[PDB]
Order: sequence, then structure tokens, then C-alpha cells
Amino acid sequence: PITGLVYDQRMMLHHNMWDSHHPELPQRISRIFSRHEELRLLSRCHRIPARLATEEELALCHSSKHISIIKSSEHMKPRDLNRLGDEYNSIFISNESYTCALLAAGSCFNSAQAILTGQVRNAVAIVRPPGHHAEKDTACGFCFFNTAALTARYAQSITRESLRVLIVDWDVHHGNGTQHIFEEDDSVLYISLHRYEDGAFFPNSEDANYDKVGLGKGRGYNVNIPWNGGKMGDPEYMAAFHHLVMPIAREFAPELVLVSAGFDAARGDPLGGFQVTPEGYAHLTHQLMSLAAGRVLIILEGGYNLTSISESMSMCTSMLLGDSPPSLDHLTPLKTSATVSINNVLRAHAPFWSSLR
Ligand SMILES: NNC(=O)c1ccc(Cn2cc(-c3ccc(N=C4NCCN4)cc3)nn2)cc1
Ligand SMILES: [K+]
Ligand SMILES: [K+]
Ligand SMILES: [Zn+2]
Repeated sequence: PITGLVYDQRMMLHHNMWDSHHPELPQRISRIFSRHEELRLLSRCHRIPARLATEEELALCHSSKHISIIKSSEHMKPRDLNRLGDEYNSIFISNESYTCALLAAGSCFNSAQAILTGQVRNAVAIVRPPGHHAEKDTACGFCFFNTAALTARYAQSITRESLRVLIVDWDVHHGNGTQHIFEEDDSVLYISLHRYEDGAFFPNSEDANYDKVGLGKGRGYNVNIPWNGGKMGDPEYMAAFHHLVMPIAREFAPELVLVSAGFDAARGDPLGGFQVTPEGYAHLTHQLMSLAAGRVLIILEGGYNLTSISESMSMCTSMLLGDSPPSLDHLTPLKTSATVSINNVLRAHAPFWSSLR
């Protein structure tokens, strides 16, 4: 089997002009890439080139209005960049932002194409800016275009409309954009695990609760696993995979697995407040490799501790390359609040999945 890797230093050019310390730093991707070199993982991978997404590809998920507004930021003066950033929840924009967001999406399209043609078995995309909060009509939470949603649609566009795509989002935040784009769709199964805190955690919406199971023919194809009152870690994520993610995924029988792989649930993240370890991430990756005949694309989303994200994403690539999962030492017993979350999702989804009845 061959593992693809896409990384292009051009995605570093998107930057916060008036807050150089903003957590969504350029060096997130260079630090992840440098860790791959230190661990000698880069020479074991087939390098997939980045490319720009086309406007026609962006229109698979986004409105003409949204594409045109973000495109226009490439030519804006600083005052207009600052004003446009302020139209959105948690966005900064530079004149390089649009091109970086196009490269993040086209990198993922090239990776998906490599996987579906069998040029590679699996792949990792070290990309920024992130994607999962972007909606059809709006940018949000450091995201301009929904890289993972667009990749699922691009995959369907080069195979067949009904190609079965699983998106697993283990970023500590709910992928509100991904959920909304696929809410009525049974061809794309969206499974998110996220800090929820009864709706108080970003992005601050009851849309992220367990009772949002999808709409119309999409009912049962949106799986929210919300965490409340607890610093969740490896035991909680392992229990969620065992009871919910893997049984549902096997029954859906995906032909492609996209991971919205934020590492902001990692031990040491300044924003997440959780304690998933790099070995924890390796175990989750290794379980997803059992789906879709191993056709897994890992796409970087959030994660703001440069050392944590570099160790965590490298451990994931190691698993894609066939290395044995490292053992999980220091497994505390499952938090009560996590058992309740898992039970509530099981009850919400039992009507839709015979593997949960
Ligand atoms: N996947 N989604 C996310 O990861 C995700 C994570 C968070 C948010 C919302 N948001 C924004 C910031 C923020 C922090 C620090 C900051 N700047 C400085 N500089 C000096 C001191 N602090 C500027 C903004 N903190 N929470 C949205 C999406
Ligand atoms: K998530
Ligand atoms: K769906
Ligand atoms: Zn996040």
C-alpha cells in the first residue's frame, strides 16, 4: 500500500495582520511537516502536489455570492480586509487568504483522486486554513470554504453521485458547516465528536446536540456525540468509537473516509481543554483504516499547540503507513458524563441503525 502526503508552504501566507499571535498560525503546517521529516515519515510517503480549487469546484457546496466575496478579498486594502473579517464570527482575512483556502481544497481534491483511482491507498493533507465551520453562504471560525464537504462532493463528481462518503470530525468543535451541507443527504454520513457543554462551547448552537439526527432522507446520517462536564481523553474517545462510530460506519459501508482531523482535543491545546494523547489519535486512525478497504484521507482542521499537533498528526501518518498502534498506558476509567453522552446518542440513532438495536 502507498500513503500520499500533500503539504505546500504557500498555505503559510494567510496571516492575521493586526494580531500576529492569533492561534491559527502559519507555522501550524510547517511544524507538522518538520515533525514528519524528524520521524523520517516524509520519505515513506508519495508526495501529492497541491493545486488551486476551481470556482466551479467551490460551487459544489458554496453560493456564488460567498465565493465572489472571499475572492474579492485578494484585492482589498487593509481597512476593507478588516471590515470584511468583522462581517463573520471569528475570521481574519489577508490578501493571501483566498489563494490559501483554494490550495487547501485543491490539495484535498488531488488526494481524494489519488485514493479513488488507487494511485495511493490512503493520504494525509497538511493544509490551512481549516474548513469545517464554513457554511454554503458564510465563513466562520477561521474557515472560508468547507474543504472536507467539498472533497466529498468532488469525490462523487469523479465517480458517481451516490458514492458513499463517511466524514468523521474529531476536531473538539462541532463542524456546523459540514452538518448543514449534508443534513438532507444519505450519501454522506457525518459523525462529529465535540465539546458541547449544553450549547455554551463554540460554535454555541443546539445544532450540535445528539438529537440532531438529520432531515428527510438524511434522517440517521448525521451523528453528533456531544461532551458535557469533563476533560475527555483517550478512554472517552475509544468508548465512542467502540459503541457508535465503528458500528454505524460498518453498517453505512463507506467507499471513502474523510477525517476532519482537528487536534484541538489534544493534551496541551490552549482552546480545547481536553487530553486526547498522540497514541489515542493513532488508535482512532487505525480503527478507521478498517473501513472502505483502507481508503482514508486525513485533513488537518484545528489544533493550536504546535508541539501537540505535530506529534498527533505524525502518529496518524505513522498508522496510515502500516506501523502498529502504540499501547495506551494510563487509561483512567470512563468518565460518567461521557457514558451519558454515548447512551443518549445510542438511543437517538437506534431507530436508524440495526447495528445499535
Ligand atoms: N475548529 N474550530 C476552532 O478550532 C475554533 C476555535 C476557537 C474559535 C473562537 N476563538 C477565537 C479565539 C482567539 C484566541 C486568541 C486570539 N488572539 C490573541 N492574541 C493575543 C492574545 N490572544 C484571537 C482569537 N478564541 N476562540 C473558533 C474556532
Ligand atoms: K468535531
Ligand atoms: K448526512
Ligand atoms: Zn476546532
